[PDB]
Amino acid sequence: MYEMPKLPYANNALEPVISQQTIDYHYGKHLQTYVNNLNSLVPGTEYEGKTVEAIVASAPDGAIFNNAGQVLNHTLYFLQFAPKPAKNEPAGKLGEAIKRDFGSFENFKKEFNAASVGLFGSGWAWLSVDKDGKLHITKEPNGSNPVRAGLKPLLGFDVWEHAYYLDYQNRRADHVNKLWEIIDWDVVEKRL
Amino acid sequence: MYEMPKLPYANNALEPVISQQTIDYHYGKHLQTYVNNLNSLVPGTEYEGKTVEAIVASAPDGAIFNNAGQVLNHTLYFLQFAPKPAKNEPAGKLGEAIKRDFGSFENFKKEFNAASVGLFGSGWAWLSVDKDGKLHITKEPNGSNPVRAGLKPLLGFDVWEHAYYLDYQNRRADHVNKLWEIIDWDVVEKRL
Ligand SMILES: [Fe+3]
Ligand SMILES: [Fe+3]
Repeated sequence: MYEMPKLPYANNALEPVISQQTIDYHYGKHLQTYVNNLNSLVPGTEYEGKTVEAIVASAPDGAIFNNAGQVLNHTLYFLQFAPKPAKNEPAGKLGEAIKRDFGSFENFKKEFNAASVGLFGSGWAWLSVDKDGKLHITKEPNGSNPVRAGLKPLLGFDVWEHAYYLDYQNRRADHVNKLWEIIDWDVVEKRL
Repeated sequence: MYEMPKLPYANNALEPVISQQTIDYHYGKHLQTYVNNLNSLVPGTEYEGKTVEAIVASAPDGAIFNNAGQVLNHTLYFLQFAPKPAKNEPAGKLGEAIKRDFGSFENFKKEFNAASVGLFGSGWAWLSVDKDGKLHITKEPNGSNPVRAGLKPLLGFDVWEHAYYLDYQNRRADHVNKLWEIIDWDVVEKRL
């Protein structure tokens, strides 16, 4: 019932920022496994027939949450990138909210990089919006996603080692610095 | 105060099970960073003058515990391996305790592999002994180590992706299966 999300670009199209090798493993093996696992774990449970978002919003810690969170996180992650983005910062309401909540986009980038690099272990740095329009940076452990806390996820950096280890090894910060160049802000803006 | 532990073998000596590349990054970069961080974080705190082990036993969750736990974990990890072990299973008191508590060494291996593969995200599978001589398998998240719970750690498998990603990518189970052939049971026995 859960299917792989189609990439809007070729597996090597994010080069030189993310290698084809990383996309091949990260999308083709890790995300495939999360989808496979979710399909294996939901039969016989009331989570069968639920969207990944509904599961992430409701399930306690466990294998189903872990895999549904990872399916949601990776879907949002791969689909927020483009080979050659038209713009390299957000405009519109998101641009305005970033100014309001972080002072400037440049300062948001600093804070978001810091959260990404500071997360100990596996997880995700997320920029989300709450139901009243305020932005939040969160460190989501392991497979967690801000939907659990009732936030709407906008931009997610995967800092599981598999996201970067083939390209950057231990140098997480060097990886995170490069991601800005491939963010499709048109997609991110429309998550508000 | 905190120094890198001397490796008892050359960086390529665990080949073909663990590559030189993995030792170069895992020991030379990851463990170096954890030791560096502990040296940066501990001066001027209640932890100054304490051994790594004492810190792991006493510190609450936070950056000091994360780094001290990882120093302890990795120290025990590297020192429990040898290029060409004389035997491939424990004898003596350890051998007897494994039979007692797990039925056989083969069943211990099955349970330990299962704990290793089942740990979601970053962490460690640990075999430890309690005050009564009973053995336990624990899944320690992130930088945790059984010393916190007053258990004495005997054998630890690192299932952070950096431990295996360069050699096995996503195939953690295939990595864990190979570790058994480089365990130095002479060292592990003397931990009991
Ligand atoms: Fe990932
Ligand atoms: Fe490690």
